[PDB]
Amino acid sequence: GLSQGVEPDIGQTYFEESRINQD
Repeated sequence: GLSQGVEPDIGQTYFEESRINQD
């Protein structure tokens, strides 16, 4: 994994989940 998610992958992160934001 690469970012925050449901499914932990390697290291400490999960998926590269599509976290698009503004505010």
